Amino acid sequence: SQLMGIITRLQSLQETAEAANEPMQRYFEVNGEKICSVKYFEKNQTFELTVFQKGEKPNTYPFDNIDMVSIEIFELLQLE
Amino acid sequence: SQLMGIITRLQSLQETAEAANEPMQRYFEVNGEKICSVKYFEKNQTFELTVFQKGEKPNTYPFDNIDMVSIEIFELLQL
Repeated sequence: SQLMGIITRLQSLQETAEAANEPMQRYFEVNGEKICSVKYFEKNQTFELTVFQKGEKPNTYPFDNIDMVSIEIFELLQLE
Repeated sequence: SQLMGIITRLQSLQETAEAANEPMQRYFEVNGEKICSVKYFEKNQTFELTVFQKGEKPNTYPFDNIDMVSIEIFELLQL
């Protein structure tokens, strides 16, 4: 399912960030368009979600739980 | 599992490719030795696998499916 796929990607995202010992990020797009990007800071075990809006400065939201950031991303992609 | 790791690396290979509208590449190894290499073509939707053979030109093989190539890579590493 889509949700399964988002969680996997976020797990490998943190996994890759811990090894590189530096923040890492990726985008989630729907139909070729960037809807949001997530950055993992191993300065804890938190995710920072950035939500794009045309002509507007993007908004960021912190999350310390992978399941909760995944849900937010999912609902965000659902509204397309 | 080892296979899952190959899949997710390729998933991001493909995805970061469509983050700047340009191809992307990656190596897969066993004990520091490069076994094969992969490149993805966004404006194409294909994965190109390059397999290495000492003292010879490498063979490239196209794939339009991430699962197909992930499998091909896994079996190459298993050897």
